[PDB]
Amino acid sequence: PSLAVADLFNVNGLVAVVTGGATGIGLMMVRALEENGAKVYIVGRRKEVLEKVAKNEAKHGNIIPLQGDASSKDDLERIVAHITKETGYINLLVANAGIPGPAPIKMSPSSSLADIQKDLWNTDPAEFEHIFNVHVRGAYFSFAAFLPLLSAGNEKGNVPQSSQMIITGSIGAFGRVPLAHYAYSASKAGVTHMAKQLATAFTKYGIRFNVIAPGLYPSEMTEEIVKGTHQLTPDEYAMKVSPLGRPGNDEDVAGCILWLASKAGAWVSGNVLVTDGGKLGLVPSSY
Amino acid sequence: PSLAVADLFNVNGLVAVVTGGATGIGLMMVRALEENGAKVYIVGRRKEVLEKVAKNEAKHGNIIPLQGDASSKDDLERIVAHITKETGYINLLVANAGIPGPAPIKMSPSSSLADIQKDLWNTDPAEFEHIFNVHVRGAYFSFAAFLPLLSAGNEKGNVPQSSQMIITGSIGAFGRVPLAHYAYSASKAGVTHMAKQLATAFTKYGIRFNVIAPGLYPSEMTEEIVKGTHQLTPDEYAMKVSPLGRPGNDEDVAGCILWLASKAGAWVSGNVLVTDGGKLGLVPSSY
Amino acid sequence: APSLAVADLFNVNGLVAVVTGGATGIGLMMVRALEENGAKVYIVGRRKEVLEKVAKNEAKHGNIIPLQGDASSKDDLERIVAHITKETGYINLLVANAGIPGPAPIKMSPSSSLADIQKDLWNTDPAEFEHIFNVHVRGAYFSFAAFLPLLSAGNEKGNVPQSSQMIITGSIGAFGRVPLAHYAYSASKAGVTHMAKQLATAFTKYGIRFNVIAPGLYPSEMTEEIVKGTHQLTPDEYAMKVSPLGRPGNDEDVAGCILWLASKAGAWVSGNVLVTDGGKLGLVPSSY
Amino acid sequence: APSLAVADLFNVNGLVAVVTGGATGIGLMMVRALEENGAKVYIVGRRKEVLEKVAKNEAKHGNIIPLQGDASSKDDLERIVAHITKETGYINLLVANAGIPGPAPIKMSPSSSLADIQKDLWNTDPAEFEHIFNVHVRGAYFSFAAFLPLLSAGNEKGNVPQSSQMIITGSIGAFGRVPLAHYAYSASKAGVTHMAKQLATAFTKYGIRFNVIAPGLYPSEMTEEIVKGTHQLTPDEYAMKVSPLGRPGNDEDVAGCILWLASKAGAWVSGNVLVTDGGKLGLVPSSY
Ligand SMILES: NC(=O)c1ccc[n+]([C@@H]2O[C@H](COP(=O)([O-])OP(=O)(O)OC[C@H]3O[C@@H](n4cnc5c(N)ncnc54)[C@H](OP(=O)(O)O)[C@@H]3O)[C@@H](O)[C@H]2O)c1
Ligand SMILES: NC(=O)c1ccc[n+]([C@@H]2O[C@H](COP(=O)([O-])OP(=O)(O)OC[C@H]3O[C@@H](n4cnc5c(N)ncnc54)[C@H](OP(=O)(O)O)[C@@H]3O)[C@@H](O)[C@H]2O)c1
Ligand SMILES: NC(=O)c1ccc[n+]([C@@H]2O[C@H](COP(=O)([O-])OP(=O)(O)OC[C@H]3O[C@@H](n4cnc5c(N)ncnc54)[C@H](OP(=O)(O)O)[C@@H]3O)[C@@H](O)[C@H]2O)c1
Ligand SMILES: NC(=O)c1ccc[n+]([C@@H]2O[C@H](COP(=O)([O-])OP(=O)(O)OC[C@H]3O[C@@H](n4cnc5c(N)ncnc54)[C@H](OP(=O)(O)O)[C@@H]3O)[C@@H](O)[C@H]2O)c1
Repeated sequence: PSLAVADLFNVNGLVAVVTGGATGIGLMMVRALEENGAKVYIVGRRKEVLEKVAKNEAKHGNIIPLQGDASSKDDLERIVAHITKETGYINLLVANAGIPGPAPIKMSPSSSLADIQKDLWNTDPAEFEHIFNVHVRGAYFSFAAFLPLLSAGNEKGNVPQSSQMIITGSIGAFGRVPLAHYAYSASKAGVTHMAKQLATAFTKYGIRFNVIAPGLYPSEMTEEIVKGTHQLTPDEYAMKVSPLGRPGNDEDVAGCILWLASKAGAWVSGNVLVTDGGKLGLVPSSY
Repeated sequence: PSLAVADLFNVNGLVAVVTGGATGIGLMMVRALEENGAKVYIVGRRKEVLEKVAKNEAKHGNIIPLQGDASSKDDLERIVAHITKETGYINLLVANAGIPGPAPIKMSPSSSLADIQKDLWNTDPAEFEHIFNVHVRGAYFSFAAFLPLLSAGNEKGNVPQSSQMIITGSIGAFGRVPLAHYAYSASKAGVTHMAKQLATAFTKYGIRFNVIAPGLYPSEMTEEIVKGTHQLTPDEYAMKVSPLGRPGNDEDVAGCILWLASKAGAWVSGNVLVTDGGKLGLVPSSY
Repeated sequence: APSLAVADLFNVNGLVAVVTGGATGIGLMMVRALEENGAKVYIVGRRKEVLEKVAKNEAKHGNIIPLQGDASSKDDLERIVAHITKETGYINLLVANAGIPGPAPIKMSPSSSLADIQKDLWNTDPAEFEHIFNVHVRGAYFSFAAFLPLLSAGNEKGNVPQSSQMIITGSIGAFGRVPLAHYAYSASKAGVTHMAKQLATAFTKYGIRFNVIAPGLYPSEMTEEIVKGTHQLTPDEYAMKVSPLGRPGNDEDVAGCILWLASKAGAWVSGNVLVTDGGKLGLVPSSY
Repeated sequence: APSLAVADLFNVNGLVAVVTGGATGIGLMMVRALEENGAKVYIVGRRKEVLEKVAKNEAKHGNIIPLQGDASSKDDLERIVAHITKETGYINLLVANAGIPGPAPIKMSPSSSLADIQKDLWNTDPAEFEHIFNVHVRGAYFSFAAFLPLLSAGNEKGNVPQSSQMIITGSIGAFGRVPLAHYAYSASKAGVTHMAKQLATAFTKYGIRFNVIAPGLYPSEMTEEIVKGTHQLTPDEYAMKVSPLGRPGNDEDVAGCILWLASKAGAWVSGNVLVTDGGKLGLVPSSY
């Protein structure tokens, strides 16, 4: 019953997998996990980027890059086989990979309703379709693929906490003001619900499910939005970014992932972690 | 300020469109709407069924059958053009079309976890992908297609209530026990959220959005589940069907659609109508 | 019979109903629609002279029976139930609509320092607080506890095909995260809304359905002033403080809700939160 | 500095905290982790002798300062704030953890008639009701109103990089729709949970973040009996009344939550409901 931070929150010997682990939020996660004792497979579509981050960003050489398309049912099969070969188990799957939606439907006070349909109808049917394959379908099959590996990590018992899958949702799953496209938000709402359904099914089998629901974070997606923020009256930053007056950072993400992956988070299943800076309390939502 | 039921709840002169209007729930809607004064275009993929129901089921000959694929962006364009030709406006779009998901992942107490992945991984990637095109993408483009027609119904002013789009969700959007496949539920959660986002955007433009969230109803999907119910201890019917001891019926659906489409419902936007017989209160949910 | 006709579906002929706060504001619009469309409606208030006017003047068939009582007082409920258990023997529908406004709201004007806003916060009286909760939550609980035999009897007399039912007037303040009243009002409505979902979970299996009506802005005795104030609002503020449809609610809106849920149309509804808000909730920070 | 190291991220060195109910059960596990990891922790209870034991015996650095008071009493709060305003001058973290169990729960056994279940329902005492709401909701409000200067001061002293913060111990009973306690307990927790979201909406812009910890089953003074009872449960009932992970919570679980939200790790969290339930909520009817 040692309550020291270094004992509670370390992830020594934890074997983790992070899709989208080489940029933005996913990167801040693997940097937190590896610096504090873990072996973190990062899975991306760009073999570079995965490489550059495996070297350079590791502090102990425990970022193992592993190229794959987390939405492709067959790339998952080859990625699982490899990790079954090289390691035999994992303890933590983090479904963080994500795309931005179709272009947002712009509604400027000087847009007629006739113009806003022009926008609405232009949206391409194959995009708004794909965001759903990455965010929802892709999460489902990621779980289906690693479930033996996750079941094995419970048997090896290298960590006292249960095997666990974390899913990067969005506060867009609750924010009712379409700041992106209705498809990003709708897919995040869909994956957030599926996550609660999986915790309902599979916690009894010893695989806990949790959702991290981020506000505004500097990633490759938000690169431009973050640049734009520098041009906002305080009262706007406070409503579009955070009333605490900043977007999130490495340490914020480090706290979340380290809390839920360690023994501290060993009894958490079905939690939606809202790390938003307080933004959700300021926009119309359903949280 | 006449408060008589016949004055409040009539839909005389209302021009409505109901996808999936020729079977199950959608049928009970168009029968309620047409019997009480409306012109109801029913849109389906089977030209028959739409026909059989246009004759036979109408009581005033105001069911106009109109074949189309409500998910196909191009069939919507031809359906809109036709209704713009023949009528010029609509007052009410009802996105009721729906498919059942992939086969549910069965979890029988005598299934090992090794077996339940076998199930989970078998799910086809093109199905769990399509339910999302019908339920979410298909709803979006249905709104995008009829938005001029809905904007016109506000101008013709044949009814005092605003133009309105209703979307048939599901209590599966909140039920956390996967009674179907995680994709049905996840798509319904996604469309339910998009509906709240559209009410947030477009009520100010005079198009109200509402969701009907049905429990167990005798349709073509539930045909078998309803047969199976006859074999349940009361305490099971009460938890899998309704603690009131029956599934829903024509009059239940008639009440919902007639309430939200008439002047009675003229001030409702953003409501999720849960017509479930009380089931949701008995299963793990997030409502 | 499968009559999908408005006059057959939505009539409340022979329905015996009880409406607390039934003589002003929202509660009045409910009794006027229930009685006009065939019901016998007991209205329960404390101001007996207000009940008598409504019962004589607002009825169209003389079926508003005024009956003075304090719906929060456990002992007034006991005497009210008895009168009905004698004069009538059963009810089909209990409507817990009685409500008070909270303590004074905490003013947060852009030119208030945080030092000033505590001055406000701390001034709130502990009894106005502890009191809004007795009317809205405790008062609803005991109203249900008192009428439960009468509600169980209405299932036996079977004068209506729908189950016996209790409706509770909550608020969109149960989900709205910007307090337009005191944190006590909103917190009590959130509390009663949840208790209502818990009662539908318990008691639908025994044939008493529970539902919540969650109103936006409605002209009542509580909102009178706020409604007067609305007349000085840019369209854009009005669309956000009131409704993007450009009006507050009215008799017919309330008539639709209560007539839908009390009739055979609503006979299969239990655990629904009916949000009749004009779309406001979609515009303010909420948790709906 | 961007030290992504557990000892740098999650330490609470120099944090000045206040924990109501900090001498038993959950509140104790919080102070033991805050103090062991570097904080000065005022514990506020009514039983002064229980505060003194914990402060002498459970500290590892002698930084548990016992301080008797009634967290629901508006006037005891006034005297507590003053002591701290003199002895210390600021706080960084207020934890409203004090709580009571409700009235006796309404027993609904399969062999209870509905006539019997009203007997139960109506027996509930109007004061036990009106009282659970004063501790859980009213008591939380005035605790915030009292410490708001002290919380505003901790932002100025800047002994920690994170904002001043108030945490509120809610319950998964705020979402669980099957009442395992009285409808009053659940309804008060739902009410305080909502007020907490409303306060984060108001006061994060002024630099006081609000968050809710929502516990499942934890061994405290309130749950002692229930925990004893669990030892006679088929695995399947235990998985549903307790947790599908097969245990109730413990010191380390609570330590993780409070240390995550009070440290620099949690410095950007406002409006989060932390559900630490072992997965129970996913198994019972809920509204989360
Ligand atoms: N940043 C924010 O403010 C914010 C807010 C709310 C939610 N989120 C969520 O945070 C998550 C992370 O995105 P981010 O913000 O960190 O943006 P980012 O910097 O663009 O990271 C996205 C990552 O996803 C990977 N990825 C995308 N599709 C993939 C696939 N099919 N297979 C494997 N990897 C794939 C990309 O790697 P490749 O391109 O090499 O494949 C990329 O590294 C997303 O789910 C996003 O929705 C972010
Ligand atoms: N019944 C229940 O218990 C229940 C419960 C929860 C939710 N729901 C929802 O209720 C809605 C109605 O389904 P139902 O229960 O009435 O089942 P149903 O009897 O099978 O009705 C479904 C209808 O959808 C139509 N449809 C499907 N895809 C379409 C498309 N792309 N374009 C046009 N029409 C299309 C079908 O017509 P065609 O086959 O001719 O195209 C069919 O008439 C669905 O959204 C379902 O998810 C039902
Ligand atoms: N008006 C709105 O816009 C609005 C919006 C959201 C929610 N609501 C809710 O609607 C309800 C009130 O409706 P309203 O706005 O129409 O209020 P109102 O015009 O002020 O009338 C409320 C009625 O409650 C009665 N009442 C109060 N306490 C009572 C008690 N202990 N026993 C018996 N009767 C009692 C009052 O009659 P006596 O004083 O004579 O007893 C009064 O007639 C409350 O639940 C309120 O929160 C209203
Ligand atoms: N234990 C669980 O499993 C669980 C689950 C969900 C929620 N909770 C919540 O956790 C909180 C209680 O934690 P617990 O379960 O550990 O309870 P506990 O063991 O009974 O201790 C609660 C503490 O509250 C203090 N307290 C009560 N009223 C007070 C007041 N007016 N002023 C000051 N102190 C007061 C008591 O100290 P004195 O009596 O000496 O003042 C006591 O030490 C409540 O909010 C409860 O609803 C607990």
